[PDB]
Order: sequence, then structure tokens, then C-alpha cells
Amino acid sequence: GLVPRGSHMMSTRPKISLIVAALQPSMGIGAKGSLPWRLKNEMKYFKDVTSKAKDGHINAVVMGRKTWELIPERFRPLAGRLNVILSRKNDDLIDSNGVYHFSSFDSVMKHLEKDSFRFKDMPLDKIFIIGGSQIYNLLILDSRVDNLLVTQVHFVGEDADKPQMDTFLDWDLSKWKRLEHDKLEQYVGLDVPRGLNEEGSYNYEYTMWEKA
Ligand SMILES: NC(=O)C1=CN([C@@H]2O[C@H](COP(=O)(O)OP(=O)(O)OC[C@H]3O[C@@H](n4cnc5c(N)ncnc54)[C@H](OP(=O)(O)O)[C@@H]3O)[C@@H](O)[C@H]2O)C=CC1
Repeated sequence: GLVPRGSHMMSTRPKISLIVAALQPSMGIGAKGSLPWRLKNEMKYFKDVTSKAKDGHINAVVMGRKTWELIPERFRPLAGRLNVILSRKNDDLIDSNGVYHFSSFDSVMKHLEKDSFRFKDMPLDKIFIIGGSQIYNLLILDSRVDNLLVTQVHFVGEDADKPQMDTFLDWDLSKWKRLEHDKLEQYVGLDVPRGLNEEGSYNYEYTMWEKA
């Protein structure tokens, strides 16, 4: 935080991550309004990563309206995190549980900046964009996104049984560069398994990318 020297701001400005699982090779991120894989350890990774903040800080999760509707009521808002829901019909309100119902990523970022990136008298550490496909494909083009946390998902059943995806991440690889595993662990603040994790007909690898 602040020091007697007067040289440091109270907190660093929060990094923005887009966290997503994408099917190889064509970056499929949805099928028929859902997702064809259900990976228990990957869902735990999402919980652990989005919840892990440096001491005295909290993280934010930013999601589209349709994804908010698919979180079970008893688990909303996602505990231990600033929840932001995007809908163009929202009225830019912060409700009785501290949930931000905002009309655009621009509007919520403007508000957070006005508040010195603080919430419930906690500074923000990381802001995670958590989906769904429409919000991912809008915000992956936003210059404020600092990194991608991509779970690379591989189908390892028979070729004919691979799920047919119908929504894909608008990810231009020329704009991004994969980092080594130590950088991923240092960013997320956790010990993360390296390599291909196995569950059923899928394997999956945790990766991090920054801008080229
Ligand atoms: N691969 C992965 O890791 C993940 C994939 N998914 C997949 O995502 C899919 C669902 O995603 P989707 O249906 O696209 O729903 P989203 O969660 O992306 O929410 C879509 C809604 O966001 C609002 N919206 C759209 N553009 C804007 C904007 N510019 N500013 C503000 N609000 C906006 C709209 O509601 P309004 O009209 O009210 O503005 C729209 O209906 C499912 O297939 C799910 O499995 C979800 C999570 C993780």
C-alpha cells in the first residue's frame, strides 16, 4: 500500500484476464448453448484461479447475462468475488449484495476507475472475463485485456464421436504469445499441474498468453 516515501499508489491497477476452455484445433467454445465436456478438475481450477487474490484484495468476475442465468441460484453471486453481469438493458446498479448489473464493459470499467478500483473497501487484484461466447468474442478484441488463460481441450475418443461445436473463440494467434508454465503459476498464485490432464474422452492443458 502507501508508504512514507509517497512513491507508491495504494494498489496496482488490476490486470484483466479472459479465462476460457477451447477445443482443439478450431477453438470451439460452445455447442447448442452448452458445452460438451464436463471437467471436474478444470471447474475447480476456475474456482481456485478466479478466487485467488493477493492479501487484502479481491478479484472480479465479469459475465454476460445468459451465463449469469446458468449459475445455480444458491451459488450466485459467485462467492468471494466481485460479480459483474453485462446486459444492454441493465441500469448500471450495484445491488444489496454488491452485485454490479451494468450495461457494458465500458460503463463498469468507468465506474471502477472512478472508485479507484476498490470494492467493499478492498482493492481489486484481477478482473476475469468468464464468458459466455458473446461476451468472450466482444471482449477478446478489447485492448484492455492483458492476458488469456486458455484451457486447451483435446477430444481423445474416436474421430467420428468428436462433438460438433457451433461457436468459436475469435482468437487471432498473431496478436498473442504463449508464456511458460512458471509465468502462469506466478500470475494465478497457485500450483498448477503441468501437461495433459485426463478426464474421460478429453485431455486438457492449462495455458497463459499475453499480447505480442
Ligand atoms: N468455453 C468456455 O469456457 C465457456 C463457454 N461458455 C458457453 O457460452 C455459451 C453461452 O454464451 P452466450 O449465449 O453467448 O451468452 P453470454 O453469457 O455471452 O451473454 C449473452 C448476453 O450478453 C448480453 N450482451 C451482448 N452484447 C453485449 C454488449 N455489447 N454489452 C453488454 N451486454 C451485452 C446480451 O444480453 P442483452 O440483450 O440483455 O444485452 C446477450 O444476450 C454456452 O454455449 C456456454 O457453454 C460459457 C462459459 C465458459
